[PDB]
Amino acid sequence: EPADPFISLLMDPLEESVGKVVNHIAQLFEEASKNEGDESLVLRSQLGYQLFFLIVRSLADGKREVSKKILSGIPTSVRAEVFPGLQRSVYKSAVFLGNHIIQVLLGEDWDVVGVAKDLESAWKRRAIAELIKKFQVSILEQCFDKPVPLIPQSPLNNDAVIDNVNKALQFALWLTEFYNETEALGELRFLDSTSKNLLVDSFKKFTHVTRIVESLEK
Amino acid sequence: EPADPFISLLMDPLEESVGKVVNHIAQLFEEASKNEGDESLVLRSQLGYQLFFLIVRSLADGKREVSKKILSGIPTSVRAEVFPGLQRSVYKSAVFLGNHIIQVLLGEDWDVVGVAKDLESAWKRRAIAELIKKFQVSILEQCFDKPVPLIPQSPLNNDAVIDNVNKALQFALWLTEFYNETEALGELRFLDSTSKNLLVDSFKKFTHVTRIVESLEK
Repeated sequence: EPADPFISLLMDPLEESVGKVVNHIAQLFEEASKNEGDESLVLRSQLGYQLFFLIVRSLADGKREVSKKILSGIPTSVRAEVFPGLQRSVYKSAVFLGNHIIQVLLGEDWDVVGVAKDLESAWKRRAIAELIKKFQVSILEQCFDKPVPLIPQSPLNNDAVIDNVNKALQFALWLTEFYNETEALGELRFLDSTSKNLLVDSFKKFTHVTRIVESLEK
Repeated sequence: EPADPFISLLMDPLEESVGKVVNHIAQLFEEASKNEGDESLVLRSQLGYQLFFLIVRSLADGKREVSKKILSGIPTSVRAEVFPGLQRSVYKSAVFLGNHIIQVLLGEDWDVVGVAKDLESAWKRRAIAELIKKFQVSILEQCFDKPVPLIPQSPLNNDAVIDNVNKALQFALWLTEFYNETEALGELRFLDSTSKNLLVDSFKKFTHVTRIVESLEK
């Protein structure tokens, strides 16, 4: 049920609604940059995290190409701050990897999309990790002062959804930061249920697979 | 024993040597930015991480004010990328907190230095966390293609030192990201030895203390 602009636009996601929200956040960001310098920048932090909230939202509802459309609707000046440095270059792989892991937890070829080649680079790895991190704390913290469901029309299951997505992004971070060591294995104690079998089933159809199947048995 | 410029400058730290190294990294970064655009930026990633390596080095040898001097010897254009957004504003608190935890693990008033007020802000928290993260993976990854000791004149104990400092920064990250919950407690399984008692002894002299002493007993 609508009443305000932004809150009504924050409901169901499509190219239209999502695009509107993005542009209109980019406005706050824009005139922030046009006037109040560093203070404005401090605002731009939270604003960017709202953008990341939109991205994660696009990841959870199975709308990955929309997550890719997020980057297009953002001014380059804004993009320079929100995705600083190498982050803007590996954004595609971050979105792809995140979407893959998230959808796996919920229940394309990596070399073709260019994810593997990005994982070969340690710096691109770290950038991807930064982005996935941002994805995580974008739904962890209160981007909006008014609580808005990560998935529209699912208010009661909001904390469940958020916890799940968070754990998914956590395992993605594990993948990036540990691209079967003992120390690496100690960081898998976070898992709850169903996840391991989902890894098995997903990587069965898809040498990352090898490394993970090796890690699990240890 | 010296032979090259950079490698010889990468030895013992003082205002002179450290300053030289910083300026000279800032040169590579500079002419990178002056020509090869995005590729240059990709270089600027690793370069910035070398800068962070210098910062961590300044944290480990008990030279915190030098870590603060790092920021001064860096061009603003470079600073915009290396410390993007709110990171440049909370850099002081990141350096301070990191130094505190590191020196505690090895064996000033927080409200006065402004750390507590920064921890009150979730976005400043996240920024600090990003910086500490960068500190961690700056010593985790090979910033220089030639291995250079984190602490000069300590080559054999290099991996020991690195592991220790890494764990310190890890606990700092725990402090930032969990500013006595069950889920929060599960993230304390990383501890090895001596650390808990160091927390006790350090916070005994120093309501963060309260929250930690509460967490430990649970």
